[PDB]
Parts: sequence; structure tokens; C-alpha cells
Amino acid sequence: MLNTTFANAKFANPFMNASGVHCMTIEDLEELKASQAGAYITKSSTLEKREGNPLPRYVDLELGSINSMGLPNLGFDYYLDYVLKNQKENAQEGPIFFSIAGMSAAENIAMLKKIQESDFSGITELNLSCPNVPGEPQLAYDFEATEKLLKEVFTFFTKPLGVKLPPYFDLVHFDIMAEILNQFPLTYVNSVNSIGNGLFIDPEAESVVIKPKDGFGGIGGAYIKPTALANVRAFYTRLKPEIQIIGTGGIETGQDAFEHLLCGATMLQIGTALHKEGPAIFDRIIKELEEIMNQKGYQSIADFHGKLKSL
Amino acid sequence: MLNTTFANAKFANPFMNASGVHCMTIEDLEELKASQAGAYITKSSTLEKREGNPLPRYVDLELGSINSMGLPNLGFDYYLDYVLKNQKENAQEGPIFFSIAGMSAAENIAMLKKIQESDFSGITELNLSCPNVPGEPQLAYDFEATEKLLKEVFTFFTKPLGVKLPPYFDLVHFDIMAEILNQFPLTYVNSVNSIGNGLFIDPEAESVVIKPKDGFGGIGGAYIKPTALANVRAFYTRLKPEIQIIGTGGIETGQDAFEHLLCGATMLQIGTALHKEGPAIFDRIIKELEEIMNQKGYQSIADFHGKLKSL
Ligand SMILES: Cc1cc2nc3c(=O)[nH]c(=O)nc-3n(C[C@H](O)[C@H](O)[C@H](O)COP(=O)(O)O)c2cc1C
Ligand SMILES: Cc1cc2nc3c(=O)[nH]c(=O)nc-3n(C[C@H](O)[C@H](O)[C@H](O)COP(=O)(O)O)c2cc1C
Ligand SMILES: O=C(O)c1cc(=O)[nH]c(=O)[nH]1
Ligand SMILES: O=C(O)c1cc(=O)[nH]c(=O)[nH]1
Ligand SMILES: [Mg+2]
Ligand SMILES: [Mg+2]
Repeated sequence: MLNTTFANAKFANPFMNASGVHCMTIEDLEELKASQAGAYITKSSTLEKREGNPLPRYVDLELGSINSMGLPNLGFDYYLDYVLKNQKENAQEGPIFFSIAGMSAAENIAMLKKIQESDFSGITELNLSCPNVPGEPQLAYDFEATEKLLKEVFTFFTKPLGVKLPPYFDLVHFDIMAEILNQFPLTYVNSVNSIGNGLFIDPEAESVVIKPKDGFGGIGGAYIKPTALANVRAFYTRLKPEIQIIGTGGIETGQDAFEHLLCGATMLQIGTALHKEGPAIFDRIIKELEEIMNQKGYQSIADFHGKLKSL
Repeated sequence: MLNTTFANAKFANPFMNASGVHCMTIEDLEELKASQAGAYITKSSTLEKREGNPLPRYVDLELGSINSMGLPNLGFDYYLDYVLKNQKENAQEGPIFFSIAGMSAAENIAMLKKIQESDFSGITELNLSCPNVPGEPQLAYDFEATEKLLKEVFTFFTKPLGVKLPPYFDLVHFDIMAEILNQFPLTYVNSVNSIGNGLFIDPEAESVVIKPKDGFGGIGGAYIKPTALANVRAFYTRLKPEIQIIGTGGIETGQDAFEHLLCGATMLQIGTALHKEGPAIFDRIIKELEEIMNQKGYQSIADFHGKLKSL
């Protein structure tokens, strides 16, 4: 029922982990491979290995989560070596996704070239929106810098590429970004990364709950579904059909997944909910979505994909 | 216990309605006056009377609300005539707040001049962030246009003035805006207006819940407290002490109020929660806040105002 075609590849279902969650080590990745997830993506990596920000840096919240991980990762070469060797065993339906989040344009270009030169036949995701690195704003909020980077990227990168975008809240920003993105042979757009620099407070102790950046961190979960759905839908009605979409944000139940698909998303990523529940979430949500489809008499995602009705 | 000094005026408590909620007519305003609210503000007005967007345009949600009112209001002259006549009876402790949201820079300048020329001795709030007007982006997201407007405003407006800002999600944006605002003799900054262009979906009917803008509307309530608290706090540590702050967003309990004050807010505005509960909310939340203060042994807001601790 959930069979999906994305980036010219076949997946058993649209579900994936969101980058940053349950994908730090080879062990995490193999666990995602063994789960019911239709596909998975690696932790955004940087050229060098990173310890990340001081703890506590992640906190579960009643309505979601707040975090300022600081991009902890085992380094580009670690992830590249992994996907390459994995690619050779052909032990899974659908390619693996490789996320990169360079500390600079030079680092991103350098990593993209290594991927281009390697035999990697999977999908690449360029993270233009990490909101938890001190003294480093979000690239995707600088429309000019974003376009400049993408133009250079496409003078050499020919492999499948998607971009992880932060949320937008003004319709003109969607128009500007869509116009920028439509000029490239992009494979997809992933909306959205966590809502940037939010704040949670323990009223009793009268203090923040995470140590870095004075408690400011990216917000995920139920808090952001309205924003995530809007971004997926807004880009769905503005991006040329060649550029598909991955919906990310506030997905916890089959109903949340249904809403994202209804907006126009093809693949779906789970962050906060996966972090709290573990890989078993995929089996649960898959069944929840199929039950919704069965009640409505739908046998394939194409029966409602992108069909959100206006009043 | 909640006595507050703001814009050189005395208020019995920091609570107010948020512009747009329970302040459309003279009758709504008198009801706010009769309530326990420490102060109140009028519905953002335009030079001409406006019917607003087609219904349904506002919907209560489990975690908040979504709306695209379209600035319905009875016109500038209506509100001005009201505050002027009320001013003469001196029937309340603390001045009234007058919100304006011109459809253009010219309309805003025109309204500010009328206020400047009139005998209005109250406080004025310039709304630079209405996210529900079709074909009209948010001014406060255009740093250049915002500064240009404010420079012209201050060549003639000498009365108390505050600005209603949309939420920011990047630390550099806070730096840019603070630098812009600090150059003016601004009375205050009100963070934040609703989270712009979010989307809510009825999964059963497979459609949006509000008619205008294909269902996209401003998000309010619990959904946005993390963002609202961050904006209040971020500006609190960047604005010169002459510019005070009004905290708005996700305030429903005395605890939410406590958090905003802890971040640096002096006055507090309630939107969504007031819309659902009615003016009686003020009596409730006031008692909830005093109970929190009593448990902690605080006798005045100054005992914890702005004292949010970092880890
Ligand atoms: C602990 C944690 C780490 C994350 N790290 C990354 C990351 O490395 N790269 C990335 O693109 N997004 C990262 N994100 C954001 C997610 O990919 C996702 O966009 C966000 O959490 C919104 O989805 P959710 O509502 O399901 O949590 C991270 C989120 C969390 C909670
Ligand atoms: C029905 C409705 C109408 C609103 N109209 C205005 C308005 O005219 N001017 C303004 O500055 N904000 C307006 N807002 C936004 C609020 O003032 C407030 O910033 C927002 O709702 C965030 O607060 P909350 O979480 O308490 O709802 C409106 C909000 C709602 C729900
Ligand atoms: O690793 C992180 O801190 C991080 C990166 C990113 O892109 N998003 C997020 O929420 N956290
Ligand atoms: O009247 C409206 O539509 C409106 C204005 C504004 O500034 N904010 C909001 O949420 N609605
Ligand atoms: Mg598997
Ligand atoms: Mg009263």
C-alpha cells in the first residue's frame, strides 16, 4: 500500500529517520536498516569528527523537544566509508541518504566533490539549516548566499541532491526560494529542520534546560507540525514537478503522516518521535497510516497525495 | 504584588489583551476595562474600516489557534475618538494602548501624524507584522524597509511608541534588529505576533480549516511559547534599557506569565487564551501568578524579573 517512487528509486514505504536522530554510528544505521523504515539517512557530517556542544543538549518535552547538539558526528570519511561498503552488499531496497552540513561553503563544496568522485550511488542531502552552531547563522535564510552556493555546487555535482531547509513564515520568502531552487536540477527539498532558537524553561529552578547558547535550541515535535505542513504545502505548489519533497516535522502518528502526504510530501522523516520511541516506531506508524487508508478505501498513496482541499 | 511600572506609567498588574483579541468594538474595550486586566490595547486599525477576510477565518485548536482575520477593524477615527473621550473621564489606572497596522508606510505615517496632533496621551503600538493580508509580506522581516520607516516616524512622533514584531529564529536577525531599534527613542518592543503562515488540516475531510489564503494562517497558543519566550529573552539581552519589552505568546497560566517575566518582559499580553476564555481569564491568571510568587516568597515582580538562569 505504501510503495513509493522517489528520486527515481523504489521504496517499500515513505518513512525514514530525520537526520540527526538514531543515525550517529554504524550501529545506529544498521538498526534503522533492520527496522521497517522505508529508507534512512546518516547524521549530518562535517569534514572532521565533532564532539558537539556541552551537555545537557537535548531534552524531551511534553509537546516535542528542544536541542542544541552542535553537530556531533564521526566525520565525513566515516560515513562515506560506511555507505560505500554497504552499497556493495545490496542488502536493501532503495539507496541510503547521506547528509552533509559543512561549517562553511568551502567545507560543503569539498565534501560534495568527494561524494561526486566516489562510487556513491545513493542520495545526498545538503543541510543548509543547522540552527545550533554558535556564531553561525542559517544559510538558507540568506537567499543570496544560498543561490551563490547552489550555483557552484551544480557546476560539478551530477548525483541526486536534496536540500534540508529551515522553516519559512512569509509567503514572499517561499516565492523567492522557489524561484531560486527551480533553476537547478535539484532532486528534492526537505522541509523542515527544527524551528530555530526556541527556549524552554523550568519554572521551578527558574532556568533553561540545555547548557549551550544560554538555553536556546531548535524546537521539534507537536510544537512545529503547523509550520512543517505549511512549508511542505507552500513548496509543493511552487516547485517545478522535477523537484520532489520530503516532509519532516511533528510526525508521530499515521494521521500526521497522512497530513504531510496530503500536502505534497513524497518521503516522510521522523525525528523527535523516533528519538523517544526507537526504531519500533516505524512498524507502528506504518500500520496507523494503512488503517487510515483502509477506512477511506485508499490502496496507494497516489489516491490522496497532494490532494489537500482548500475551502 | 503585581504592581508594574512601564513607559513611565503605573499599572496594577502586567496583564493585557493581545491586539486583535476582544478589542474590536467600544463594547469589547469597556469589557476589558471592567476586567482585572492591568491595561488593554485596541484592535490594530487602518485608515479605513475593514470587513476583513472571508469566514471561517479563526479556529480554536487543541494546542492553540490559527487565524487569517485580514485586519477587520472599525477604522482609525473610531478608535481615536474612543480613546480620546475615555482619556477625559480618567476612569482607569494607566493609559490605553492604541495599535495601528497601516496597509502601507504612507498609511502608517498618516495615522501616526493624526495621533501626534491629537491630544492622545496614551501609548501607541506600531504593528510591523500582520501575517494575514494577501499580497502583503511582513515589514519587520525586511530590515532595511523597517529602519527606513522608523527613521521617518521619529522625525516627528514624540509620544510613547512601541512596535509589534513577528518572531525571529536566527540569532543574527536579533542582532540586526536590536542594532536598528537601539538607535531610536522607542518606548518598547512587543514580541511576538503569531507565528506566520502555519497550516492546520482536518484529516477526515482532507482539507484546511480556514478559507482565506488556502488555509494558511498565523499560529498562536501553546504551539508558540518556546518561540515567544526566546524572542523576549533574546531582545532583553540586546536592547538598551530604555526600550522595555511586552511579552506575548502562549500565555495561559500563571506559570507561562512567570516564564515571560523571568525572560525580561514587563507587560504581558494574552491572545488565544483570552479568545477562548473571555475577560474572566485575567482574574484567574493573576491569582495563579501570585500563588507562584507566594510559594517562592516573592512580593514583587522585581524579585525575579529578567533573572532567567543559564546552565
Ligand atoms: C537530537 C536532534 C538532532 C538533529 N540533528 C540534525 C542534523 O544533524 N541534520 C539535520 O538536517 N537535521 C537535524 N535535526 C532536525 C531533524 O532532522 C528534524 O528536521 C526536526 O527534529 C523536525 O522534526 P521532528 O518534529 O520530527 O522532530 C535534529 C533534531 C534532533 C531532535
Ligand atoms: C483572532 C486573532 C486576531 C489577531 N489580530 C492582531 C492584530 O490586529 N494586531 C496584532 O498586533 N496582533 C494580532 N494578533 C496576534 C496577537 O496579538 C498575538 O501576538 C498572538 O495571538 C500570539 O499570542 P497568543 O499565543 O496568546 O495567541 C491576533 C491573534 C488572533 C488569535
Ligand atoms: O546537530 C545539531 O545540533 C543540529 C543540526 C541541525 O541541522 N538541526 C538541529 O535541530 N540540530
Ligand atoms: O487581523 C489579522 O488578521 C491579524 C493581524 C496581525 O498582526 N496578526 C494576526 O495574527 N492576525
Ligand atoms: Mg529495513
Ligand atoms: Mg479594570
